[PDB]
Amino acid sequence: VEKVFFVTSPIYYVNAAPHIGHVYSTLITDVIGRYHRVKGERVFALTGTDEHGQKVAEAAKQKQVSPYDFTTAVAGEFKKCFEQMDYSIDYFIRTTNEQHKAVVKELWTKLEQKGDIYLGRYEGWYSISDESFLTPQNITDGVDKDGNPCKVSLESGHVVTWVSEENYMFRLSAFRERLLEWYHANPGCIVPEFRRREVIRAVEKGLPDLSVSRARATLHNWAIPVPGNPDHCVYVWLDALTNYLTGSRLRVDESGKEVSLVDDFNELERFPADVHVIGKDILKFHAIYWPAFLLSAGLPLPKKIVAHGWWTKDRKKISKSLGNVFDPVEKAEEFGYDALKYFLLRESGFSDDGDYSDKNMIARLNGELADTLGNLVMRCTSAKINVNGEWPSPAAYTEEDESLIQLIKDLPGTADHYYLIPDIQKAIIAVFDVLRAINAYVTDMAPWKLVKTDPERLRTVLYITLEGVRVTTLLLSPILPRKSVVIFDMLGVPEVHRKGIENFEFGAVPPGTRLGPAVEGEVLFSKRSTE
Ligand code: MET
Repeated sequence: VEKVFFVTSPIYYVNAAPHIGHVYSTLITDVIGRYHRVKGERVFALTGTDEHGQKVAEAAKQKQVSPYDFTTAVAGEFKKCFEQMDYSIDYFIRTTNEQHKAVVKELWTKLEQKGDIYLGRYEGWYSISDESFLTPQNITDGVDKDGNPCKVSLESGHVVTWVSEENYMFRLSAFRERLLEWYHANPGCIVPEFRRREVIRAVEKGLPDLSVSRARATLHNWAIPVPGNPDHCVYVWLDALTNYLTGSRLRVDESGKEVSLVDDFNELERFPADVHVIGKDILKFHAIYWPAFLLSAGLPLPKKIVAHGWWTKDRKKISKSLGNVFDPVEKAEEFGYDALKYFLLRESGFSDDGDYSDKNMIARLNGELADTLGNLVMRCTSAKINVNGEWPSPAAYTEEDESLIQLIKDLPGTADHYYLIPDIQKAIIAVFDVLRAINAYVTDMAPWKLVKTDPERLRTVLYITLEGVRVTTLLLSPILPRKSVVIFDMLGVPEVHRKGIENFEFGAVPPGTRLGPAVEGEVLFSKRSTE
């Protein structure tokens, strides 16, 4: 199936300003998208904002402002932040969009016509802040904003409230067996593996039916009305999840503005998502509810859901009220955009709750980006070493030459598999393992001495080094999109050879290609003061 590769981030609540969690999720989405574009594939990468619900409307009220104005402003803060982060996302969706509402109504009607929605009751706990229904086993005792006894979510720690309401219910219980068939038949469909096992164990135990509407009053009328019943509003999560379907059906103009909603998803060849990127906090919605809605509606299911962990800073929770902030724009202005991206993607795997510190950030910047990558680029482009400023024609390869060539040839296959899991950390580590071997080869060969001693031998060492740098940089370009261009410029790699699987091959750039011009004080990654 040749198709548009469709990758998504969650759409974020607009109750507060964007922070590291949103930036991270969208980064991962962006990297996956970029990698597939460099493979030469059609890509549609989607992100946005989740703007309805009690959470958002009550946040708007605290600030004493209309929900229309509040959501528009905060959505604007998200757009600005992502523009500043220099992502390459194809569309930013908002759930207040009029075409999104039409798609939600359409999906609801499908579910209803399928016979999977009935009028019932929910009587139980609810976390407004997570917009999540909870069983008694998922709450415990805690303290409220006044310091008084209350109940709180075991999963999030936020305050829970008891809801008793006549609600439209989705027959989620009837999808147990089909969901288990889906997990078993596609054992790569949830990453990482231990989260897949978590989902299966939960669904094995049994699923209750799910409330998919609420009384309009309790939502402060900030939601999508239920088709055919104006007293009810659609559950914010059914509304939210549907953004993936809406996005798959929007034709977007050059300005990034939506201009048209197609009737059928096949028209645009995006749906279903190849990868949904999410935080672990919202796994049940994506791995249980969403596929259940899709099965009911007769829509195809996503290929992969990847769920990552939560960041801390200096081994403590990130929080403004606690005095431990982590502003990614600020840190990117301080250490560099590509460098911060690298750190976030290298420091932690999706299994882990990563930790940022300035100490570790500086260590990775100095050790990997500067000492390993940058130093190598300067060596093979130095006029002291590469005296003719060009890709030389290699002479015969020794066994040591060939062991390195083999590593370079194997790298694209290895990195590719890792990018497709996806496991971005392992893709990076694999590339840097090859960079370290190129460095050690260079140190071993001492090309600087070969200038005087054996110019022929130098041609060989230089060519292998240049090509190793080109291939590694190509595979890092989704992670260091700005710096990869600087490197290719320095190497004089023609535009055409900067993407496409043809250029994963060793030897794509011919001997005789000239290096890019030099600039006196130019430095690729400047080391930062250790303190
Ligand atoms: C359909 S993804 C919705 C995610 C939700 N708005 C959140 O921030 O957790």
